[PDB]
Amino acid sequence: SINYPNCRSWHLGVETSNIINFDTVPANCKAYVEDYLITSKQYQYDSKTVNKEAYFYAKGLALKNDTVNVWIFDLDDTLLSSIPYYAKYGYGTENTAPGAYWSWLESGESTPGLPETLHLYENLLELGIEPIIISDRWKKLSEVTVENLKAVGVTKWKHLILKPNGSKLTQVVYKSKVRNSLVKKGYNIVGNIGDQWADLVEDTPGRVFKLPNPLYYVPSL
Amino acid sequence: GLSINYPNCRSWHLGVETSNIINFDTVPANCKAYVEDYLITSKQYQYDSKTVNKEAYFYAKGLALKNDTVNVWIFDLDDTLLSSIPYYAKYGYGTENTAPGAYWSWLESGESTPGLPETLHLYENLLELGIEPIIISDRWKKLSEVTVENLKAVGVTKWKHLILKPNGSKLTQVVYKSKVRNSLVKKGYNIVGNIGDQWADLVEDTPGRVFKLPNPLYYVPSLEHHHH
Ligand SMILES: [Mg+2]
Ligand SMILES: [Mg+2]
Repeated sequence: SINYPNCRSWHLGVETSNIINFDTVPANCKAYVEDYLITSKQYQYDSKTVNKEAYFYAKGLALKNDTVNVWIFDLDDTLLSSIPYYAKYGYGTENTAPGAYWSWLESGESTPGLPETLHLYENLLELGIEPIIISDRWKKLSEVTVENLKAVGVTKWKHLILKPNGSKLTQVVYKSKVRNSLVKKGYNIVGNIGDQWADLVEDTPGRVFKLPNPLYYVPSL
Repeated sequence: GLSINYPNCRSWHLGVETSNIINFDTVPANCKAYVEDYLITSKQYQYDSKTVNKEAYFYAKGLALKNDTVNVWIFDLDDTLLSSIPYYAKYGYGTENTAPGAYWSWLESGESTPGLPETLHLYENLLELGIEPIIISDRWKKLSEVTVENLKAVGVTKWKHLILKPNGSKLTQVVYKSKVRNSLVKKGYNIVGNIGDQWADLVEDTPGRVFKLPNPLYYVPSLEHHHH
């Protein structure tokens, strides 16, 4: 229905949540997305600036020794990249069947790490902030997820939380349930990083950081 | 005072638009060329603004609005309907410190702020849908006459209310705007949309979908709306 004559303008719209609920990347934006994500290195530069901002904030906090100080991480497209998968399917311009990405993950296919986020993850551990990784992947994918994290140098976390098999919950509601259970256990959430605004609903404490993602959209509240 | 290093200006700008970067004091000195290029040379500002106003309009078109309900859309003024660019172009495009009051003094003298045509198109289209615009501005009341003149000059005339800030008020912009919006709710108005160039304009403590216009020039402190 809406034409997006300028692909950079569309992309800013999606990053700011001015444009929501897109099922696919606009066809005319395929080359922009590929060039953004790979050739131009703008995705890398954008990612580095976000992670650096998170770190400068994190290293200014006065952490108390008597509480569990935590930082929430998303997994897909925050720590691990789905780019090799999307690259085969037209960088988000094509429809993909639900469950297909998961099947791909089950096939022995590893995902590359996102090194700017991995640097942040390592920095937070050094500051004594405890990462909690919350993922919408089904619990059946636990072993393959742990293997992939190990392959990118992530082996320590306070919790790695996956979604109950065949859960009926939307991603936004499931992640809100998890964060609220964390608060309830007395954890002090100081920050939250993810590539979807759905990951970053401000219903629990901590500063939020939105990693770029032009490939796809997860509905929010 | 404390500098912060941003070797990629575009990454910096995306950070400020998303609110990953907040409360910057001035534009990074190395990003002067970028901002001038973004706002004027490249026309990217225009294309970005067009996209935002277009989504807003297609959203508004899709609402089922009752005739008997006062259905309103909130507009910001500066860098939403009227542009501060001619002022900032004098001061390194946000890279230099400007005394507080300096901008208001510049407006008071009757300096022109050009219209932002993409927002003006949205404003006109909303009137056609029977949605009544309300303009909420942090400009002091004493700027009411120059404000009305600059609005008339760019083709804006029918608003339900034009609300300026009490002279000398000690409220922050975010708090003042929230108090105004909340009073509109109490009046029984139905806010269906809200558009502005600062997150401070767009706190979701009152109803309506929010749309954030681009602005690399400055940052207005904001507050997060606690969800349940
Ligand atoms: Mg993700
Ligand atoms: Mg403004």
